[PDB]
Parts: sequence; structure tokens; C-alpha cells
Amino acid sequence: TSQVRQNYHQDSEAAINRQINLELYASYVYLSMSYYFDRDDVALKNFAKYFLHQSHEEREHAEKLMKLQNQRGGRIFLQDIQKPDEDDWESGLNAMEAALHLEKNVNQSLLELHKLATDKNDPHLADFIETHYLNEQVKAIKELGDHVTNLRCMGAPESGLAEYLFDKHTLG
Amino acid sequence: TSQVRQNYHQDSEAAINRQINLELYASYVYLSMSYYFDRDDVALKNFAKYFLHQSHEEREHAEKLMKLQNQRGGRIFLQDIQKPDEDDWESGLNAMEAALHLEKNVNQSLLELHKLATDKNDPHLADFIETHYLNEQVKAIKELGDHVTNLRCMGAPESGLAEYLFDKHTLG
Amino acid sequence: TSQVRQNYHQDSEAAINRQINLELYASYVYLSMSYYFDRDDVALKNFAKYFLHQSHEEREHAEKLMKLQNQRGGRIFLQDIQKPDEDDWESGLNAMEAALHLEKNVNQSLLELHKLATDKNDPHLADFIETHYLNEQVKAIKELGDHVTNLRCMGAPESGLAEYLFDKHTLG
Amino acid sequence: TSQVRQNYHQDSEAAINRQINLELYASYVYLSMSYYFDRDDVALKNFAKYFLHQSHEEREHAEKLMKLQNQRGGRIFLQDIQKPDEDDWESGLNAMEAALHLEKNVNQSLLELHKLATDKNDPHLADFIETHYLNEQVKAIKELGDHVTNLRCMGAPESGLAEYLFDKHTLG
Ligand SMILES: [Ca+2]
Ligand SMILES: [Ca+2]
Ligand SMILES: [Ca+2]
Ligand SMILES: [Ca+2]
Ligand SMILES: [Ca+2]
Ligand SMILES: [Ca+2]
Ligand SMILES: [Fe+3]
Ligand SMILES: [Fe+3]
Ligand SMILES: [Fe+3]
Ligand SMILES: [Fe+3]
Ligand SMILES: [Fe+3]
Ligand SMILES: [Fe+3]
Ligand SMILES: [Fe+3]
Ligand SMILES: [Fe+3]
Repeated sequence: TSQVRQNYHQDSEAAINRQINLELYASYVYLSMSYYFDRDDVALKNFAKYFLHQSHEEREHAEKLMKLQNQRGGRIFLQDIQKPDEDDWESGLNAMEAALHLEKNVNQSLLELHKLATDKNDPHLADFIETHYLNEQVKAIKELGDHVTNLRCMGAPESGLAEYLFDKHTLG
Repeated sequence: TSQVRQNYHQDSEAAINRQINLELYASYVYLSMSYYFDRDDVALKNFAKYFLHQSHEEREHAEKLMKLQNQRGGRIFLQDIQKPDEDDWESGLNAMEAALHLEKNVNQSLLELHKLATDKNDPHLADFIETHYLNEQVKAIKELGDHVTNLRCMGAPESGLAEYLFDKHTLG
Repeated sequence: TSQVRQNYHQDSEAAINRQINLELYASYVYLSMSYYFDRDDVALKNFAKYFLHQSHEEREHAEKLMKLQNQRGGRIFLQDIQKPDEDDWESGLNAMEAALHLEKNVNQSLLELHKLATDKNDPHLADFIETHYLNEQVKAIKELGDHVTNLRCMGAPESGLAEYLFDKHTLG
Repeated sequence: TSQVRQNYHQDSEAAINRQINLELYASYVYLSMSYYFDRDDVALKNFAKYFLHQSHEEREHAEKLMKLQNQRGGRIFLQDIQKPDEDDWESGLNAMEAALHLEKNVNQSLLELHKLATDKNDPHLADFIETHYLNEQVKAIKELGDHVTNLRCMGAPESGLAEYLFDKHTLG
């Protein structure tokens, strides 16, 4: 149907649409986390900044997947963006752990998208996933794990002083 | 009860949560339009840029309303962002017309929020709506109307030459 | 009658005079708190700086209300500035809590001034209150609530280590 | 017998020589199109410049492939660069269509080279093809499609004005 489409399986196009939805959902979760930390009864402003930045970055990765869909002659098909599963994120340690899990899920779905690209012999799609998503997911997961470890060693969440100082020193 | 809450009725808290979801919906619609215009068989780069900037601006307003919710002692409650009821926006003129109607609906809902706010003797929320949304939406609807009028006067949608030149001279 | 007076009822003139005295009272309380934190047996320099700046800001608002009184054709009538009902503010957390309540009271009195202003069909005074006081007091109360929340979460007032570090990392 | 040769299959060597020829040919086609638009009876200056830049870039791609052949220890075997199919390219839209077809063909043989390379477990050759050729081809095809779409929507080739305005706005 598209004059530019070449070597671009319809499974790959649907999988790209689903991945776009996933990146937008991650962006939504991060947004809710961020403004949770903006509440006057939490007031961890750098946690808020950190999560809001990650939310904009997930939105950027969704926009790049939409660009990629148009680049391949695919056609973008958007779904509802589900609300996050929680509205109260308990603590900075618990937010960081939910984000760790969220990035692990996103990575796993990216790895399935890669294996689909490879078994459909679409090396452009495989290398796009590699170059723009795979190492970024690994760096994100490593950094979240670092934060989780530090918060836990400092005595979070029972130690609110721990979360305050982490907000000041690591997220500052 | 919040330690900062003062003169913030529950109706306006809920209407703010609804307005947050509405502004997130608006940016979703603009994002869909933007990448429709990035398709290989549409290829109007400045229409795409225009709607992507509108998208980001709507997201910034949603975040501003979240900030106000937290500022007022309210609780942010996020619901699903409904997918745009359209996939193919047909043309630049039709996209501008749909944006005009979207913004008009957002505007009347903002006025209903303001009417509720002044009904409940909450002058900070009313002036906030005024200050940060009312004239912004008026200018936005006026701009979109100008865009619609120009594209129509130029021969859109029958002549793709009109849409091409509007994309270059106005959206450029 | 003034040569410039127009649509300035006597109730709002008197309420402006009362608000002038209230804002002078607020700055007096902040000044007392500031130098409490300068005592040799308290010695939290940035708490002191913070409350002295709040004091000067309240004095600037009192002077702004005086300027508005003169602008509207009214007569400034000054009454005694009542001494703060406390000498010893006990701790940084308790000082922040007292400031939170002070500002909350000032805010509801500002809303009563606005309600009177819109009762009397005086839209300039109402928008002036909005513009120059309503969102300022909202931001102030939110900031003080954040401060209270952090100091509490950090272990104040039991651990003077929390107050020391808050003084360094947040008020610094 | 190359002292540097390692994991470089004789089929990979030959396929690289064929790709070198194909890129020099793409360069020749672009050169012929560019000087067709420099004709006094066509005289579309920016079409000319665009296709000259495409020709210089295609020959840089050829030289990168020759350098790759040497890095891997294979041997450059060059062949005739065939003259293009057409001397007269008819119009700007027809030229853009021929360019789109030509680049889709270059892309198909690049994908075949990647399949060969991964069939021979030559991951260096694969990743080289990926990062220096495959996304550049995907972007080139997307861009030519966009151009064709605009020429068509504007009413080319029947409207000489459409191609004039496209020359001035998109290509200038
Ligand atoms: Ca790769
Ligand atoms: Ca429809
Ligand atoms: Ca006492
Ligand atoms: Ca020949
Ligand atoms: Ca690879
Ligand atoms: Ca280019
Ligand atoms: Fe991501
Ligand atoms: Fe991510
Ligand atoms: Fe808006
Ligand atoms: Fe808007
Ligand atoms: Fe004040
Ligand atoms: Fe104040
Ligand atoms: Fe090439
Ligand atoms: Fe090329």
C-alpha cells in the first residue's frame, strides 16, 4: 500500500504499535510518580524531577517509534493509555522498585520485538531496536538498581532521613 | 486532611482531575495528528512540527494542573487517556478543523471549571484558570480559526498545492 | 472625598487597613522567629536567614497594601502591631508549623477581603488581591508544608541532626 | 592470502565488490539526473543541486565499501559503471520516482548482503552494513517517497508551476 515499505512484516508493524503503547504507558507511570513526589506530604523535589525527566524521555522513545513506523511504510495505530496500577507510590524506594520492574518489562518486550525482527529477517528493525533502545534500557535498569541498593543500605523507607539525603545527594 | 488545604472544595478537586485527563487527551490527539502528517503519503513536515509542539504544550498544561492540584492540597487521580477517535486525519485542513473543535470543547470545559470555582467562593482557583488557561485557549482557538480560513481560502482540500504552500509559508 | 476615589466602598477601605496591620504583624512574628534561631543556644543560621527574608517580604506586602490604599483614594489608618504571642519558638519544626498556621490565617483573611470586594462590585480590588496575594500565599503555604513534612520525615524534633541538615541542605 | 584476513568468506568478498559497483552506478544515475535538470529546457536549479549531492554521497558510499574491502583483507575488483537507463528524465516527479525505485533496489541488495554476512557468521560485516548503510537507505527511501508524494499532490508533472515551487521551497 505504501511506496516506501520494504521487507517490513505486518507482525513487525503490529509489534511496533504495541511497543509505542508500552512506551507511552511507561511515560504515564513516571508522570504519576513524579507528581506524587510533588505532594506537600512527601516533598521530595529531586525525586519528582528525576521521574519527570524519565517521563519525558519515555515519551521521546514513543515518538521515535512512531517515526520509525512511518519510516518503514507501516501505519501507526494508537490504543488507550491505561492508567497506572497505583496512585500512591508509598516511598522513594518503592517508586524506584516499581520503576525497576517497569523497565524490566519494557526491556523484555523490546527483546521479543528484536527476536521477531530477526526471525522475520529485518536487520534494519533489529539494529534500530539495538541502537536506540537496548543499551538505553540496560543503562536505565542498572541505574535504577543502583538507586534501589543505595536507598536500602541507607535505611529507607523506615528512614525518611535516608530518602531526604538521597534526594539531596544522588538526585541533586 | 492536608496541612496546606484551604478553601478547596471536593467538586473542584475532581474537576481538576478531569481537566488533567482532558489535557492529556488533547496532547494525545495532537501527537496522533503530528505523526499522521509525517507519513510518507502525506509528508507535510511543518504541519507535523506544528501539531507536535501543540502536543507538548498540552502536556505542559496537564502537568501545570497536576502542580496546582498538589499546591492546593488535593489528590491527583489519573484515569485512562482515551485514544483519539480517528487514525487518519485526511488532510491538513481537516486536521486544523478537528483541532479547532477539540480546543473549543476544552475551552468550554475550562469555563465550567471556572464557573464551579466562583460558585464555591474559591478566587485563587478562578484567577489561576483565568491567568493560565482562559486567554491561552482564546488565542489558540483564534489561531486555529485563522489557519482554517487560510487553507480554505487557498483552495484546500481540493488542491494539495494550497496545503503544501500553507505548510511552507505559514507553518514555516 | 478624594479626587481619585471611585468605586471604593468604606468596608473594603477598613479591611485594607486591617490587612495592613495583619501583614505588619506577620513580619513581626517572622522577625522574632529569625532572631530566635540566631540565639547562641539554637544557632541555625539558615533558619534565621529564611525567617528574616520572610519578614522583609511581609513588610513589602504591607507597604504594597498601603500603596493600594493611597491609589484608591482611601485613608491609611495604622493601629498597634501586636507583639508575637511567643518568645521562644522551641525548634525549627515548631517555627515552621507556626509559620504555616500564621500564613493560613492570613490567607483566609485575604479571601474574606476578596469576598467583600466582589460583594461590593469592586473588580480592580478583587483582581489586585488575586494577582498580588492569592497565588503568593498559596505558594507560601505549600512551601511551608513541604518544610514541615521534610523536618518531620527526617526525625525532627527529637534529633537535632535532622534540623541541622535541613538547615544546611534545604535552607542553604 | 591476506595477513589481515579473518572470518571473511570468499562470497562476502565478491558481494562487497558487487555492492561497490552498485553504489558507483547509483552515483552515475544521480549525476545524469542532475545535469538533466541543468538543461536550458528544464532549468530546475535545485533539482540539479539535489541530485548532484546525492551523486557525491553515493560515491562516498562506494569508497567506504572499497575501504571496508581492504580492511577485511579482500581484494577490490572493479567493473564497468553502466550508463543509466535514461538520458532524458522527463520531469521532476518522474526523476524522483526513478530515484525511489533505484534506492529500493540498492536497499534490497544491501539486505541480501546482510543476510549473506550473517549466514557466514561475519558479525563485523553485518554490523558495518547495518550502521553505515541500512538506516541511511531507509531515510533515503522515506525522503524520496515524501518528495514524490508532494510532487504528486501539487499536480506534477502537468503543472510546471508545481515543480517550480517545489524546486524553490523543498529543494532550495
Ligand atoms: Ca547492531
Ligand atoms: Ca472516522
Ligand atoms: Ca507559649
Ligand atoms: Ca552498457
Ligand atoms: Ca546484528
Ligand atoms: Ca537528505
Ligand atoms: Fe523506553
Ligand atoms: Fe525506558
Ligand atoms: Fe490547552
Ligand atoms: Fe490548548
Ligand atoms: Fe503575606
Ligand atoms: Fe505570606
Ligand atoms: Fe547509497
Ligand atoms: Fe542512497
